[PDB]
Amino acid sequence: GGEQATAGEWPYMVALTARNSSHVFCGGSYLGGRYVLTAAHCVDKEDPAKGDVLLGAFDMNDVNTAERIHVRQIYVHNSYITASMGNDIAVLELERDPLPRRSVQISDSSDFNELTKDSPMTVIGFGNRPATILHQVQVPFVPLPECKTKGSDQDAKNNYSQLTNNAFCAGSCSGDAGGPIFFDSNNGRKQMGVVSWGGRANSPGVYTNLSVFNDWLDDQQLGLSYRQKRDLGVVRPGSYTHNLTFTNNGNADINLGNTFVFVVGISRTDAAAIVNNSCTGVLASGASCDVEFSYNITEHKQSYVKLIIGSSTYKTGAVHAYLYFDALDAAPSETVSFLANLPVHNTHVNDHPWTVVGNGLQTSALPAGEESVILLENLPQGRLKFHYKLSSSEVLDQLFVYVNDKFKGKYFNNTENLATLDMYGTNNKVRFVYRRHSGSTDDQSRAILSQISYDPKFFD
Repeated sequence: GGEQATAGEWPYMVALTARNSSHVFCGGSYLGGRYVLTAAHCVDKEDPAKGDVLLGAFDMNDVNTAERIHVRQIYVHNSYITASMGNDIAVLELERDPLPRRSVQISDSSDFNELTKDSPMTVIGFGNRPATILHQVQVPFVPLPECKTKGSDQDAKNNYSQLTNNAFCAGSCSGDAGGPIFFDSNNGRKQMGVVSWGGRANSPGVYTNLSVFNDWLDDQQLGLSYRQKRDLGVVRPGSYTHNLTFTNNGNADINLGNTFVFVVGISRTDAAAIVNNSCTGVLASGASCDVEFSYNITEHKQSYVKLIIGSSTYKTGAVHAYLYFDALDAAPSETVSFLANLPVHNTHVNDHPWTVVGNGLQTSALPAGEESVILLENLPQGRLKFHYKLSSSEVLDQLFVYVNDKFKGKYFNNTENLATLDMYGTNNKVRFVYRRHSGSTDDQSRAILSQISYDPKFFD
């Protein structure tokens, strides 16, 4: 019961696209001014200039009728880790003012409480994550305690059972990820949620609970403009500086108090400090300031330099900023030679490196509680094939494989077999992480990869 929508019914629909391209990757909504609301999982750590917005998206074969605007910055909730854990919310600051256009009204707690079991709600979208023309479909509200019991296998049941009140559920296509869900509150139409995760039976949609983010949402729209998340990718351990510019694109003063900067982790040798800060006090409409910091990365890990600046003007009390990094050393020549039959851009390793032993790449001797890491950075789409062999008396000594930061395989101690990973996607990263567990008592715990190949086709 998905009906095509009529132009004009939802002028605040937004579609997200790669810059100047006409292919929708996520949905969204217009909050007014220069701001669009979407899901964090749609945009987290992306370069904003890579993206466009189509306001009033309707027909994707006539995108002239929508207004294309470049994105200037992305703001993601400071608690967001993944869609299942919640806080799946983000705001995009557009480069310029849109043509006058109606904006969505955001739900507040009192509106949310009107919701009861089977209250109909409306979802709109093109069905991304399909339809060239916008559809709308009605769905029933499902209370969190019931939603939490959904699923028939570990993966879903675990995802559903871990839900919190930063999210809510409605009974199940049509919406895009990041897209809006509405309820007619008698106080009028309100956007209640954002499509976050989840024709399967008993698998309701999960949506970000916007009634619990009104303060964060208002803060983001005050107009402070800066690059909140920058991913540096792979970095060598060493000493660096970085500069961040803040601009007030709002109409009112924004007060900025004290400042913290630090590398996230437990290392005592990692460090960060302010080297220059012109943003203290009161930043004024149209004005800019800068924060420069030094940072020292010594532990090989995937972390981020965090900056926090307090603000009395902000209801949530502070401004967050991030510089993500994956600290690893370059694979030496022997290893690059070993992998030369792959079309890989770059190979990297941690401090307990995989190195060539005989016909195989093998984990370095590693202490309990540590891991041996190798990263294959920038492979084209296709399949990676390999043989693996793990040997440890400890059952929690295991090999974990990620493709583009998504977990894709686990391999158990004392087992050997051929495996294949599909790398969909234009540009791919494959990370091998052998974890010797905290309690592992086998000092010989190891893994070996051999027969490693790239196949550009996906069968046979």
